[PDB]
Amino acid sequence: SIKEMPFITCDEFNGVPSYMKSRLTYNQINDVIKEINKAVISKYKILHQPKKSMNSVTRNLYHRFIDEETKDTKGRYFIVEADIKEFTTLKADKKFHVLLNILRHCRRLSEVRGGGLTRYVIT
Repeated sequence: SIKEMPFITCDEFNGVPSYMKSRLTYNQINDVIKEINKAVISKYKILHQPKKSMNSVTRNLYHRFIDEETKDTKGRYFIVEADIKEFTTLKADKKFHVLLNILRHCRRLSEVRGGGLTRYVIT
C-alpha cells in the first residue's frame, strides 16, 4: 500500500506559472514522477522486508533508511537525494530541482529538513 505521487494533468500543468515551466515539457515532469515513484517503492519494499531475508547490501540501505526517520516522518512516505541516485538513473541537477519545485507547487511533495538533510515527503 505504498504511497505514489499521481501524474500531473493537462489542466494542472497549464495552471502552473510560466517561469516554472521553462524548458520542462509536460511528459518530462510525468516521466520524472514515474522515477520518483520507483524510488519510493524500492525504498519502502526494503523497509517492509523481513529482516532475516535481508542480504548485506539491503541491510545497509535499511540502516540508512532508519537513520533518516524523524518524528515528523512517522507513518509518512519520503525519499532523499541518495535514494534518487540509488534506485534511478535520474541526474540530480539544476533541471531536477526546478522539476521538484513544480512538484511542490502542484502539492505532490513537501520538504522536511533537520539533521542537515532534506527529505521529500510524498503528498
